[PDB]
Amino acid sequence: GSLIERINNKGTVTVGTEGTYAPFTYHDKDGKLTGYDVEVTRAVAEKLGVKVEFKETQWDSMMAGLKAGRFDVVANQVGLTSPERQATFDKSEPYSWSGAVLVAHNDSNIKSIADIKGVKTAQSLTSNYGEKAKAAGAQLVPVDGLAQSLTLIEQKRADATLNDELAVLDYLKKNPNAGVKIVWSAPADEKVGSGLIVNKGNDEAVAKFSTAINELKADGTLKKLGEQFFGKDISVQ
Repeated sequence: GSLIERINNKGTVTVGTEGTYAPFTYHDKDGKLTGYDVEVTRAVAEKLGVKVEFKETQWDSMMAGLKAGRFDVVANQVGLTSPERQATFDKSEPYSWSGAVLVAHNDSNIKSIADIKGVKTAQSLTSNYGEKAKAAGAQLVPVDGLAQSLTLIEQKRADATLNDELAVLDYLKKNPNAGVKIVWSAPADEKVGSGLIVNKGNDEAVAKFSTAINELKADGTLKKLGEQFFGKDISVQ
């Protein structure tokens, strides 16, 4: 039947997801499809009493796939920030929130984006966080990426780096040796929220997904899933 009918009649919902992007949607070492985004969707499905089937495809196919009706829903860290994409898709209540954070040495007293004006700040010169550092008046120290940026902070050849909350938390959880720490996080209004994406004209279906999401937010489940994949609740804006 239609999506809302299948949701209401304990039917089957199809979800597009990449399966090649840890810790969001990936194959664990036994082969199981898991990750933050897959596990949220499994718990949402369980709230609505619906069965879920994941359809694994790469990003560019995922979206055309959704629009073309190859699945009902897409789950893949999609914030849908572009006004142009908002005219073609609807997004549920977000089940996770990410934004810029500031990382410095364990010995550091930096606190804000103001504290790095003129400071040595490790970034890739052509990355979106490079532009942010340079805009904030930082002295850029060139690296290729996150691991190299923290190596430099460890060696004291840079004092700070700007990057994404969830990339950083994922790195610090796998590398607890770090010796570095988040000293600032963008406030709520600077954060981007990821949600289940569906085609236009499914308002009743989205409301249900949102409602299930909020249910999972309040009964503790999203907090359990954030702690498992990131060491933190990532469900709060």
